[PDB]
Amino acid sequence: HHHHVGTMIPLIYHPIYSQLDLPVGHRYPINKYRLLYEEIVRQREQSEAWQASFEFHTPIAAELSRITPLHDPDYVQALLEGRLPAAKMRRIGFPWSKTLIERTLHSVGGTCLTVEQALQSGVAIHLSGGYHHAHADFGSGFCLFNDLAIAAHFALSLPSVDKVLIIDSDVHHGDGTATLCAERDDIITLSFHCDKNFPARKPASSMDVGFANQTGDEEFLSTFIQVVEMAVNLHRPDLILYDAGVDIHNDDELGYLSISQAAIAQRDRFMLGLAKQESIPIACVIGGGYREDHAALVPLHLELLKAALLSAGY
Ligand SMILES: CCCCCCCCCC(=O)O
Ligand SMILES: [K+]
Ligand SMILES: [K+]
Ligand SMILES: [K+]
Ligand SMILES: [K+]
Ligand SMILES: [K+]
Ligand code: NA
Ligand SMILES: [Zn+2]
Repeated sequence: HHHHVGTMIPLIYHPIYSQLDLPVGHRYPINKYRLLYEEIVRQREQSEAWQASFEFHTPIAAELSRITPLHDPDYVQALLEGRLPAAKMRRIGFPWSKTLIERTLHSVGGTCLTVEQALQSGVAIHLSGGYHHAHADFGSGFCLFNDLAIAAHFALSLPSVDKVLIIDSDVHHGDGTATLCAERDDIITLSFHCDKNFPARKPASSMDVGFANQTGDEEFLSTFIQVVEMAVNLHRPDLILYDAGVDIHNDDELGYLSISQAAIAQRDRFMLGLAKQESIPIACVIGGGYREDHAALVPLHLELLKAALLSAGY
């Protein structure tokens, strides 16, 4: 820790993240997690800087006591037992399986580990997470349990953390996070999103910033930068949870924004740079992204790690 000149960047990953078997043609790009992992492994083999600056951590599955402070026990139990009503499971958008549940529990564990590591090192990245469409008593939009809200509540149980700011830059409104955190004064929610993307009903975050279809780089970046700087100053958080979803990209198959890969890079560089400048721990999740070829998401997500490498210089 003090042995390192510069900052070591924990990366939290579990092989179960892409182990879920989905039908060909399923909307969800399940293999992106493994593909991103494998790219990072190649980067580490080919670069001393990548090798020296990143280290992998494996999470343990979250215990139920981590999840029921946020989620209704009856909802949780229905999912654990494989008896959630069919229409509600279809709204989540996956077939039920034991592996789905196992994966979700590990990933929730993973976002929590990312918080622990960010507190220790300043910055940590979860190679999954961002399940912002899960509410207390129901799931939706590929989200069963809301890792961001769970991790924020968990963080507040730690001595150093009295205020958490969740900054959600995935193209979709963070509706589940908004409803979960509405009554918690110590968790502030900020969402940037495309108005015409899911969900149609957008319960209020602490602050919501909506964009028109085909919004471009300059508008998006200027707004994101200035709003985030203000939110950090206003709330003085002890921890930032940052959802770096790449479904804002121009070529995303669901999102309606026109953001370039270079602007994704600048977003990430600004966000990580500001956290380091202000000495605020930042726990990142990679969030969404929709491409039929799951590998096409890899370079977009990799920009988050390229940002972290650059900020990780002494
Ligand atoms: C089986 C893994 C599913 C991961 C879900 C990631 C976030 C979905 C919602 C979004 O794109 O806004
Ligand atoms: K798979
Ligand atoms: K605390
Ligand atoms: K969002
Ligand atoms: K709140
Ligand atoms: K798009
Ligand atoms: Na709220
Ligand atoms: Zn999204």
